[PDB]
Amino acid sequence: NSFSGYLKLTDNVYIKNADIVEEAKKVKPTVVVNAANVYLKHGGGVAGALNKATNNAMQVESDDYIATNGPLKVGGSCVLSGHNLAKHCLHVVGPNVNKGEDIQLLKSAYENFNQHEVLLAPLLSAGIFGADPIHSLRVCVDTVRTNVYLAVFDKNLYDKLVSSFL
Ligand SMILES: Nc1ncnc2c1ncn2[C@@H]1O[C@H](COP(=O)(O)OP(=O)(O)OC[C@H]2O[C@@H](O)[C@H](O)[C@@H]2O)[C@@H](O)[C@H]1O
Repeated sequence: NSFSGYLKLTDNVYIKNADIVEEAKKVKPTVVVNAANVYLKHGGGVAGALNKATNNAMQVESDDYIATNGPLKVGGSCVLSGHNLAKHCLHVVGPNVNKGEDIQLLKSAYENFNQHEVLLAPLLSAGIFGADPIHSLRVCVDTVRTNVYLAVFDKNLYDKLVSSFL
């Protein structure tokens, strides 16, 4: 869990302009967080980048879990293997705002982080799921009590998040 180069936003939330995959390779964290959907079908954002970095081992494990146990709930999570990226991957489902799921469920989604002392994580629902990134960051800061290291890959977005936090 060696995090370096992060900006301190609050006493327990830190942020860095980086690819979450590269950070996981360099930090070797106990938990990396994936922004998932309820079927753990890993798509065009963080999820597909994590899965590719595991040479599809994440998708095979995910398909098996879902076939055996059923889909997650929006706002829910499950802990699976971190493969070569981390010890554990916490798959969390934020609301899909573009499809009319309730943005209030973003608070439930972030509450999952509180079961883990330290996490490398992305901003939930702020990419393919269409939530406002600044709002996602505020919900994270207000909800999460454990230590969270956020990795934001796009520089223009990182800059806009940091400044709105002045
Ligand atoms: N490699 C990356 N590293 C860091 N941040 C990234 C990366 N790729 C995207 N992001 C940023 O992570 C945040 C989350 O974006 P998404 O991964 O698209 O997550 P989400 O909005 O929750 O959508 C989830 C949906 O996308 C699919 O990948 C997934 O299977 C699910 O259906 C966004 O701010 C996005 O810009």
